[PDB]
Amino acid sequence: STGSATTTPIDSLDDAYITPVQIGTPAQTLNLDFDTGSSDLWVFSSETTASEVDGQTIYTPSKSTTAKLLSGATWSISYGDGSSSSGDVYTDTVSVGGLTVTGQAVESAKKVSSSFTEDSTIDGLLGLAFSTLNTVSPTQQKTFFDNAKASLDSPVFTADLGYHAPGTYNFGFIDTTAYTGSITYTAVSTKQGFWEWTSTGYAVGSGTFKSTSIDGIADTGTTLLYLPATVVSAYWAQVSGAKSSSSVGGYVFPCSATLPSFTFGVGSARIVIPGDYIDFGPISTGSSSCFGGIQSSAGIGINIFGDVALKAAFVVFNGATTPTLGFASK
Ligand SMILES: O=C(CCNCc1ccccc1)Nc1scc(-c2ccccc2)c1C(=O)NCc1ccccc1
Repeated sequence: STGSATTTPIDSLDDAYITPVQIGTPAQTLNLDFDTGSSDLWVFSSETTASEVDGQTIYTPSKSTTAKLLSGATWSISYGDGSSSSGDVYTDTVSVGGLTVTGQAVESAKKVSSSFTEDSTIDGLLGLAFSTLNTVSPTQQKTFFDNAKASLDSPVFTADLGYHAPGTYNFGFIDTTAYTGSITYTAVSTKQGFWEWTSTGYAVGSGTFKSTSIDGIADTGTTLLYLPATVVSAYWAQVSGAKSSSSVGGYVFPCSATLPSFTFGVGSARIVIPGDYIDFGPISTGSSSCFGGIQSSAGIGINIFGDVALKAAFVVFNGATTPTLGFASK
């Protein structure tokens, strides 16, 4: 089997991407944020504290003839950015782009943090990291991909995120029309539960490429590119007037600037992030200070190849017995 679904930016800045997911019988379609940096499939629901729902579409398990309470199971997750959610668990039928899994754990939120409430466009998350990170207790559950994998034509999924435009998540096949050149594969460590890999270096604009190992995660659920402070300083030094603002929480730059590109290495291959991808717009409405899309990972403990990087590539998440990651230009 295979599946193929369009993923759509939630706003004009590509802050996140939502993908429609069918849950239950008859189907209830929710728009979920596919997150290769976490491993829980959770949704706003008929159980979510009413004051914490503001415009989201909810899953109502009592209206699904295939829903079953997973007795005694609870979940609770904290994200790297401080947001959180928690609740109880059903199993139900879940379909993405024509690919169906029966008995998928659907984590129903009883509580969500304010950042989730405040984003009416995201109805929940669909985790695509390794199932070792799943938070369901006392019996840890599998991701959608892990449940689907044996049925897929090939044990892979691909992320093809657009810049200011829709893109695609495919399951079970590689669309050879969706990228240029060849796909370069690179080793993955699953030790921390992530799609963790090592970039071979970087360049800023038309500058010379610096060979250096940068260990980080391929994370579709993180907006920005978080890299070591040395790399990030070298980037922003090429933008007149850019500075790190402790009050804003990262590098800002004049909105009148034209940003240089940023290149990262994948083995001997190179992925170029155009400068425009690195502009996240005014820090507040009407300001002429704009927020940068490349930020330091120094406070985080891990480098993160988030959407800013991934949307410059066609990315293969290869879930073979020894997982690997592939990147192609597009
Ligand atoms: O990049 C983001 C925000 C993603 N949503 C963007 C958005 C912006 C405006 C409006 C609506 C949505 N957070 C970061 S920054 C760094 C991390 C992180 C990830 C893993 C480990 C450590 C830190 C994260 C992070 O925790 N990402 C997972 C996540 C996914 C969705 C919601 C909440 C957390």
